[PDB]
Amino acid sequence: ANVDEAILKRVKGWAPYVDAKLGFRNHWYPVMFSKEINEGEPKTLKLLGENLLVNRIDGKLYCLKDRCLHRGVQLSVKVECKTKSTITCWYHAWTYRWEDGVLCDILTNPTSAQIGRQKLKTYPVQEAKGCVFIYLGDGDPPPLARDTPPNFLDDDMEILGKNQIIKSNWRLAVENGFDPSHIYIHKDSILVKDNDLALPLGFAPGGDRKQQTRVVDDDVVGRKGVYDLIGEHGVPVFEGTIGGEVVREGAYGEKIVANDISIWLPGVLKVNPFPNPDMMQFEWYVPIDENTHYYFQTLGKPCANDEERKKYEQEFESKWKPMALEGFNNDDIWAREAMVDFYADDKGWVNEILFESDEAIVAWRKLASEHNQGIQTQAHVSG
Amino acid sequence: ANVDEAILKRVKGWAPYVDAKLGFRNHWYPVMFSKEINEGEPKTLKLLGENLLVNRIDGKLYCLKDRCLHRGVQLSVKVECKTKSTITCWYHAWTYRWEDGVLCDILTNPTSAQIGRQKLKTYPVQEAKGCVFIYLGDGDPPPLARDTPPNFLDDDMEILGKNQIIKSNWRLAVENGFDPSHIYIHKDSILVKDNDLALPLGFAPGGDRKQQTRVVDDDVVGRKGVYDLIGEHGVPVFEGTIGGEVVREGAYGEKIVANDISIWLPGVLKVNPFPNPDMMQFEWYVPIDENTHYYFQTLGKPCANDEERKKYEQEFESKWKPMALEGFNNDDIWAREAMVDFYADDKGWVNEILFESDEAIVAWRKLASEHNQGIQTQAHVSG
Amino acid sequence: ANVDEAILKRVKGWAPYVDAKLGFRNHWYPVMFSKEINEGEPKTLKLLGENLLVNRIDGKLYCLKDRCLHRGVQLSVKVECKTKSTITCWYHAWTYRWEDGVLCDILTNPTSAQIGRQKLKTYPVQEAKGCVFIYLGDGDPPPLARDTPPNFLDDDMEILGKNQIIKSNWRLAVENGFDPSHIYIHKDSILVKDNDLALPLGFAPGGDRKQQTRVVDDDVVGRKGVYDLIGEHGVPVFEGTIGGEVVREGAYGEKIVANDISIWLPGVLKVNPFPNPDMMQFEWYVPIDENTHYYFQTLGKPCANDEERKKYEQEFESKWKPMALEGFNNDDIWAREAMVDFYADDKGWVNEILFESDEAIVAWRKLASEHNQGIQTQAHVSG
Ligand SMILES: Nc1ccccc1-c1cccc(O)c1O
Ligand SMILES: Nc1ccccc1-c1cccc(O)c1O
Ligand SMILES: OO[C@]12CC=CC=C1c1ccccc1N2
Ligand code: FES
Ligand code: FES
Ligand code: FES
Ligand SMILES: [Fe+3]
Ligand SMILES: [Fe+3]
Ligand SMILES: [Mg+2]
Repeated sequence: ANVDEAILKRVKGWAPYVDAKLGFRNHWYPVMFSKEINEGEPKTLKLLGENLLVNRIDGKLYCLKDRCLHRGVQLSVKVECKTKSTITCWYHAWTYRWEDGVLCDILTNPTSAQIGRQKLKTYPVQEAKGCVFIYLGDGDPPPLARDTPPNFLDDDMEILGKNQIIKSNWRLAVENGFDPSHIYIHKDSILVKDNDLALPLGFAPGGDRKQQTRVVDDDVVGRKGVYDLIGEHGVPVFEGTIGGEVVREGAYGEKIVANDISIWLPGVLKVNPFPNPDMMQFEWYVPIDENTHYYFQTLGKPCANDEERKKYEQEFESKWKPMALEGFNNDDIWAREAMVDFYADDKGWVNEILFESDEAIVAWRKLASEHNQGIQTQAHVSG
Repeated sequence: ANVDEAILKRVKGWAPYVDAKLGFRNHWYPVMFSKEINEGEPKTLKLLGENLLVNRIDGKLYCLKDRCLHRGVQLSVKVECKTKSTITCWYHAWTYRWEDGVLCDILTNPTSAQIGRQKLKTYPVQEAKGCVFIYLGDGDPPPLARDTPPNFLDDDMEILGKNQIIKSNWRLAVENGFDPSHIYIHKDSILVKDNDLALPLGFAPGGDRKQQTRVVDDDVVGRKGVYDLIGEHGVPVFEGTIGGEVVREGAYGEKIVANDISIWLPGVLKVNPFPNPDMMQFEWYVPIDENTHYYFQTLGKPCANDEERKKYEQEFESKWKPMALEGFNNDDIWAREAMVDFYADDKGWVNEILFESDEAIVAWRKLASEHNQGIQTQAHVSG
Repeated sequence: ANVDEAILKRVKGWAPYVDAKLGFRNHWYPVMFSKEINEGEPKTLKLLGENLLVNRIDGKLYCLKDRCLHRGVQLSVKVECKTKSTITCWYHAWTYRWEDGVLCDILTNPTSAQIGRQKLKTYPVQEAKGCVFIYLGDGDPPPLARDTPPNFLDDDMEILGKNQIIKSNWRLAVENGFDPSHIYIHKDSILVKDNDLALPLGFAPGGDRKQQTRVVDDDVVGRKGVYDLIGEHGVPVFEGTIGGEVVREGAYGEKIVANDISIWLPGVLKVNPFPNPDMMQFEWYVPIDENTHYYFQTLGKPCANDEERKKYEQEFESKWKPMALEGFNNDDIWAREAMVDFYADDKGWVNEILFESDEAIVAWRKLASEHNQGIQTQAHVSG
């Protein structure tokens, strides 16, 4: 639907994924943090190419499509919430219910036959771990848990994060994240030196192709992901060589991190432990449009008591956010951006030359092609 | 010619109008005020996607296409008017007559076989009511009166206004203008308060459909337009309700305005009376390109003599311009801009959901579709 | 390939030239000066649409395509030259030899089957007269002399130059350069006045179409060019008329310049003498992309010894660069830019109306169409 049929034919083994330029419909996605949206103060945003309005009403979140049924203007241009339960289009005063999208009133024509007989599209919203998730799909939504990595929703897991808009397609973000050899870019990181991480330059793989990854299609709440097991049989590269001469060494720190690395639909990486042995990193690459994503970073630490919680809050702000979420991950941002040109025309998917450590990436592409819950197209974006 | 055939065959009610992205060829359009162009001071502008040069020579206006026949440069990059009767291309000095566009000389080669054997496109130009009209069309022009709203050319009707370039397709401007229910956007206008206007929110129509409008396809000078009769038999709305509760009230002033609204080919709106009961508004939405229009506003007031004309002028500069043409219509500007996205891919025309107040707009689309004097295409712009 | 057949079929005689939007493959092009590329300090540039990296290693220049075979990033985003012989991609550390482009190492997996089995595209590079030439082509290069104008490579010819990026297609630049009537744009030039150059407004051509130019294909190094001979038997215009009336005069002067004007593949103009009787100007219009070129300007002066070289350089910096290469040729830059719109949709090639002195340009279009060594296409750029 999205990509020239010529290219799609050439990537048969994961063509649904190459097509999913705008992301995967019928999944939950994080778009902002709970505390960024107050009572009665609506926010606009674009998710999988659709402009959305989110409002907090009696503590509860609601999401309407930010496009009037009449002449297709964004309501956010001028928000007129004249009652608690409604929003009034600034243009001809079509008035919709936040709860169900129902065109309940037209102030400029009380007697109109459209009234009660049209519905602005709505999307479920759920708040969890101080994160706002929207189900960008059709019908009654599945549990949040299906579209979140293992442990994100654990009772004791405290979640702190950061969100920004990055100018690359979401998939370039995903693949960079789940790429075992890309850790080469992080070799001069501030986190690596100052927090004494053990970090190889990469891995010389071992075993058959089936031992590189473990596909998880078999989760009890219905998660779909791929674990990267290149470390299992692989030999870490700590002395990098050219013509058999050593020209670069990995970092020989004492702290062991990134034991498990996994990628889950709809596109969320989990690295454990990271950036410290007492934490995990959960990060989403959410489609905004074909060129843009929210980089939705979260750090998780199990906490029992408030003093634990408040201590973590403080470590997050003084160490982890600036030294890890920025320090470390800023290189991931540049790397994503640097792939834009080669994949901009959709030709990159066929002219790329992969090598052994990309097995993980390929397993993700296959996984994503088979278990996605729909492909967002221009038809979803338009009408 | 301009819009995907797939889109056109799904707007069979008014397909030529949806195709008329660059506007309609073979009509007169206003592009500036007489006073804005002095003797021997050529001005460049773009009309229906064509770059034009206008000049005033011995008080009379002339118009040439601003594109040399030779290497297609705009003459206006460096205007060389070396005799009153001619313009000389800065590049290789092909020299053309203003009056007929004939290539009469070439300074770089006076023996060229091209001399007297080529002609640069000219367009008729005529001034009326201190407005400059160009006949962007072919062959002999009709009277100007055909393409102007009734009373605009009355001998006592004094015209003053303002012109600006607005980034929306000309049709978005037109429909907004002739939209009985968009009046809602003006409810907190300073004009409405300080000039004490009887402006409602909107209307509940009365009776037949054919009855909401009056099509004028039968005007003696060949005018073609639609009058809005929504509230000849239709009840106007002053108290806007949601779930029975009044949430908004219209305008409570003593002056009755906008008793007759009409839209005329090629795209000019008459609002009578407005913004005061002794005035009319005549405003054009002139296609510059696919994305842009001149918003050529005028106010007309009958004046007996130049004394009453001075008073009107004072009242215009001091009151009506800042309060009406800016204050009031500034809202019309950002409303047009708000429809751009939805209509940009030509998909807005199939995906819009209209209601009863838009009976007027649909009649216009059909009027325009039947009675236009031609569709401007890229073929006219280029070749 | 690059241009629609609807157009190419209407320019028989020079359709390959019209197709050569990105320029001609399998020629040498100047891109920068020797002084600008230092030992161990690579630079990126785009030539014929392709991003390239140039390095100086043991004084010798090398050129690699600036696009990793792996995920198609530019290496130049973050240059890692870890030995004198190699460059290492910053992303996953694929390591390429400069000399032959072979993938000789990968620091992230030194056991990859990819090693020794892949080759990054290289191009030959060669320096002459302080200028850096890249052979943007396949296989083994011809001598550089084929792609330089005559006398440029002469033992005694001191070359001093200037280079900048200009926003027009390269062909618009060439055509303006070699256009015998374009001199009209130089009539108010400070160089013409202050150096008292004899400069007609143009030439009334002298007799036979077949003899306004001389094609050269027999040259000892296989150079391919056209000489403009309009001035051989042409009558100069010093008194330009409109309706018999003298409206502009040419520039009388002692100094006879530009009696020898030639254009050469791949796109280099020689004007001799210029801007003084004992100098000449060689200038290239080097395609960067469809919209953009390097305007690579040089002045040549036979210098017998160092006193001559040093006083030439004094003259260049104080006089010839600001008055000639900047003052005079600034008008050529605007002339090129003014033709962009007409040729941008490829329709200018069919809609242009030529006159007698354009014979020179047509001779060049046919020469170029006959003797170029390949058309650069999008598939050379991408894959
Ligand atoms: N993928 C990783 C492998 C080893 C160590 C750290 C990471 C990692 C963690 C968070 C974000 C990233 O982009 C990473 O590469
Ligand atoms: N082509 C020329 C003809 C007469 C005088 C000067 C020139 C000339 C020399 C160098 C660069 C240019 O653009 C010129 O027009
Ligand atoms: O949008 O504004 C106009 C156009 C310009 C001035 C005043 C207008 C007006 C008044 C009453 C009904 C519809 C209307 N359209
Ligand atoms: S555009 Fe929202 S009511 Fe008309
Ligand atoms: S472009 Fe106008 S005379 Fe050549
Ligand atoms: S993109 Fe260069 S080594 Fe991977
Ligand atoms: Fe990373
Ligand atoms: Fe020139
Ligand atoms: Mg002189």
